[PDB]
Amino acid sequence: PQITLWQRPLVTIKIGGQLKEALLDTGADDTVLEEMSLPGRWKPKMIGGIGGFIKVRQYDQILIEICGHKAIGTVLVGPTPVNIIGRNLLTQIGCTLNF
Amino acid sequence: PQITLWQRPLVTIKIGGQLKEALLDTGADDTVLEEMSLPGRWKPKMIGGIGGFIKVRQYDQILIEICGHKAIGTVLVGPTPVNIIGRNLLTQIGCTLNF
Ligand SMILES: N#Cc1cccc(S(=O)(=O)N2C[C@@H](O)[C@@H](Cc3ccccc3)N(Cc3ccc(O)cc3)C(=O)N2Cc2ccc(O)cc2)c1
Repeated sequence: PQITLWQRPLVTIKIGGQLKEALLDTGADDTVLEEMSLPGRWKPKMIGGIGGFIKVRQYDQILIEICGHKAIGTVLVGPTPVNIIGRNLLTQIGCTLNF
Repeated sequence: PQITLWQRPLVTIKIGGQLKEALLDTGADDTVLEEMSLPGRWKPKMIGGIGGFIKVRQYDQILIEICGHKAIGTVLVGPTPVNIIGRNLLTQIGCTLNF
């Protein structure tokens, strides 16, 4: 679909069989989700945000559906203002910026 | 032009007679740039996300040239680690998300 930016580019995503609202974020290198349960082991990772660096839990090869498009990749879990879909998953769903 | 997301979508903008590199961020409500001087009055604002919050100065009615497109909008100036072009100006250049 084509998404204009007058409002926040929020879409429905599905992970672990659960529907969630998330933000299509082109300025985010990685996908960062609010505290939730994910299977497997996780690795430690640092991501730099507007106010500084934080620790997050990295889960790799996670299945997630973004606005109807299925993807499989790295998902980071930590304190975040909103569920963020970063470039690693936007590329998987073929999302591009246009003007 | 169509911009893919394999890398951060970085463009050159022209503001206040200065050329800067910036990140087109659909996840940012506002345009926030590193410390710089801007004409006119300003009001203090607080913005947050990953890492927390930072205080910035809000300047309204500021002209900016993005990818050759002359847009007018609000610009926040503060200790951000990266120059960010937010939705308030992305809309003015007709930037959309597609997949
Ligand atoms: N909608 C929405 C929304 C609201 C509050 C916070 C948010 S948000 O927290 O994702 N957000 C917008 C993100 O695009 C992103 C912007 C960024 C800041 C510093 C360095 C790199 C990138 N970022 C950090 C980040 C980095 C990597 C990653 O993998 C995920 C996230 C960030 O700090 N934001 C604050 C920010 C708030 C308001 C602005 O005008 C500009 C920036 C989104």
